[PDB]
Amino acid sequence: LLAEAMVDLGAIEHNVRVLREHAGHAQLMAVVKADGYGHGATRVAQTALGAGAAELGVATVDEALALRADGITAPVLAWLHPPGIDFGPALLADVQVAVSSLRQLDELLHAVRRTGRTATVTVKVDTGLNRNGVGPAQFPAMLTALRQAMAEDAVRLRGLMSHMVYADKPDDSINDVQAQRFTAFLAQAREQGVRFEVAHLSNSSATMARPDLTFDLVRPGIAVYGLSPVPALGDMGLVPAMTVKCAVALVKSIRAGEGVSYGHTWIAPRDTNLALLPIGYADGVFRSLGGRLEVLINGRRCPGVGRICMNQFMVDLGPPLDVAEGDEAILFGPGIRGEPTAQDWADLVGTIHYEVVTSPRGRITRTYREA
Amino acid sequence: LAEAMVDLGAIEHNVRVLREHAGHAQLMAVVKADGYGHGATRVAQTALGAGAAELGVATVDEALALRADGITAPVLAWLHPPGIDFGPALLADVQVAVSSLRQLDELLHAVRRTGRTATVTVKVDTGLNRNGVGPAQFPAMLTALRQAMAEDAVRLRGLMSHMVYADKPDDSINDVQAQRFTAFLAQAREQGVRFEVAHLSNSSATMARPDLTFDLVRPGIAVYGLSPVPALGDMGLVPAMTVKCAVALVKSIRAGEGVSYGHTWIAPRDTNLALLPIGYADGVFRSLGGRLEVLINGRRCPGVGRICMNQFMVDLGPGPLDVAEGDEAILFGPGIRGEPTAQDWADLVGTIHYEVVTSPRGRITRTYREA
Ligand SMILES: Cc1ncc(COP(=O)(O)O)c(/C=[NH+]/[C@@H]2CONC2=O)c1O
Ligand SMILES: Cc1ncc(COP(=O)(O)O)c(C[NH2+]c2conc2O)c1O
Ligand SMILES: [Ca+2]
Ligand SMILES: [Cl-]
Ligand SMILES: [Cl-]
Repeated sequence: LLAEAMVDLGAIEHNVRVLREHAGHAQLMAVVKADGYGHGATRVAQTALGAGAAELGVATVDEALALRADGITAPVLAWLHPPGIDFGPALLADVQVAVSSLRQLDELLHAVRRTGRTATVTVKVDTGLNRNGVGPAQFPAMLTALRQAMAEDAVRLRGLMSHMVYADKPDDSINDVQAQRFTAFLAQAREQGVRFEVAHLSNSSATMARPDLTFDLVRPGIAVYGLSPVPALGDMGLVPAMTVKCAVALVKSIRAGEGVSYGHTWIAPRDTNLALLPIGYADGVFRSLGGRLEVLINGRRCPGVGRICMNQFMVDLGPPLDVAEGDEAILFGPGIRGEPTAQDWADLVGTIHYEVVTSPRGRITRTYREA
Repeated sequence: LAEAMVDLGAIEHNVRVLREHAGHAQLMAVVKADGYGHGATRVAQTALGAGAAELGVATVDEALALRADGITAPVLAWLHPPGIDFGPALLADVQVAVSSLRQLDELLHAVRRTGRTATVTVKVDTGLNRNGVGPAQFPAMLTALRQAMAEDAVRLRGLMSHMVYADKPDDSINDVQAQRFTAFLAQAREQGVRFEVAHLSNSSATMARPDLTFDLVRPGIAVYGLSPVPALGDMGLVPAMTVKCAVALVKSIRAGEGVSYGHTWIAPRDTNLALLPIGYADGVFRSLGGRLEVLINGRRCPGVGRICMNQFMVDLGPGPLDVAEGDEAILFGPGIRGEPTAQDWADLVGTIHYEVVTSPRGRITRTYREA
């Protein structure tokens, strides 16, 4: 293969088991939206469920229907629904639906009537993120409509959910504030005669660093893939599951003073050897990594030199060579063999590892190492 | 949810513009990287129908996909990993550009196994120093090619090279590369080796340095309507890709309320927001957060707060609400309606429109407007 994103499913399993320890008695909902954060929703889902995950979480019904079509029968919740969505197929596929407005519930209820299928409903309430979540003023009317729907067996009231404002800052008081708001929302449900089976607020960071804020379920995403939910604390006993690597497509000598890639942005101070790596920014190698990233080849860090092109870039191998055409170069991974990490790319680019692992594509073929 | 709508009428227009600038020269439309994100097969079909004579791609794999999709026009591939079996290319009538003596031997080995004449182009280094045959090795290559031609093992179709900095067309390096390219043609003429065609020109050279046009031009970026010399304006081209999405939610917020992760934006005034259900896993670069604008019903609306994995918020302002759920937000396009361009994104995060248009993916479904 020209290049591959190898997902280690034994790393996934290990990370799920680590997360279950932090979750204690709370059930684990593994978040596999965005094609398993670029790792493959179905294969990751299967591994996580086998490692103790109780439920799966995705953004869209389409993501849940994809898992169902691959044979997944475990519970799946979807919480982002565009205007015009037909909830019918979700109901027929035993997909759980989180509603974030009265309009969305009314749309779900029309789908229940059309399909004859009771909806397993979760309500997504806003505790601070201010995105798609029922606002505090609208929550009582939401409870009222849910109770009436429940009283006619049109819905099963499964969940109350919300999402944390900080994905990596557990010490910030907004975490405590959101957990208090969530508790007051649960008290509002009580005064309106409504009980949810379960309530959940916690992402990877809250699960691992704020276990005092854990409700009935936890919803880890980033930590399942092994990426630290609080990078300032280290790897947190997790193992990043994705290793991006590619073959050395060409070894080229150059003389001191010669330029490389478009605009000749880098000149050779000494006679040396370069390796052409046949992936580039169309494959998810951020162009802004040019002249900053390093790759690991046969145990040594080799710096990128010159601009990253659409499907290739060059690294400096130095001046006799221990690298051959066809040898493997590691761009990032868990860091076990001394290679860069997804967090290293995030630091160089000014982003987060979430964006790094959803980047590889095109020439970078996704592959799996079994547990 | 969202789409990258490719206007094939724009493609047709751009190909016509490029043929006008190419004058007598035929056009090889460059459709690598799945048509720079616009769809290699659909763009190739359209470009051929507007008078492109040939197609260019990086890999044989890319060429074989075009062939599998029913493309019968000539296709040239110019980036091959070491140890490739050129058999499949030869059987599928894929032209092969060789960039080293070793690669030519790989090709002639495949000619011997298959019994099919190779239609060969020689890719020569005139200063890019990426791949390409150097002047030191070119005389030996000509001697070998003359011997393969004699036995009909190769048809000597093309000589090619690639410009280092043609988007700075006044730079002398362009003249220098063309003179080196001429020296290669001269070296072949004096050694009694004749190529059917020679081509040096990318989009920039084609549009801005017609004095450097040989027998063919090889435009990629301009076929997609993206300016090959941004500083000169649109150069009479029309960007073919419009990235747009449905407004998923409209909501009011109060002054002092934070939005999105980390509350990195605090509302300075009561205002209305729109939730746009695409994010960095869909190619909306996270670094655009708080910098980009979208167009909704003729008005520019700034992004506010962090861009999330699959959604971000825009500020509709406190004026009369003129946006509804279900309305269309344009992220970038040609600019005909006042929307931002791909170049605008490139300016904002410090890249080039090439990378912008190879980014949209995920929830951003590729769609086509017929000519
Ligand atoms: C409702 C809900 N519950 C749990 C998770 C999982 O959160 P993480 O454990 O931090 O991966 C997410 C994911 N949110 C993505 C991550 O990137 N930006 C986002 O908007 C989520 O929307
Ligand atoms: C041999 C050859 N010939 C023509 C074109 C067309 O280049 P353009 O007209 O600028 O789109 C390209 C593509 N040059 C690149 C731009 O970004 N990454 C690249 O590798 C090419 O490699
Ligand atoms: Ca409308
Ligand atoms: Cl390439
Ligand atoms: Cl989302």
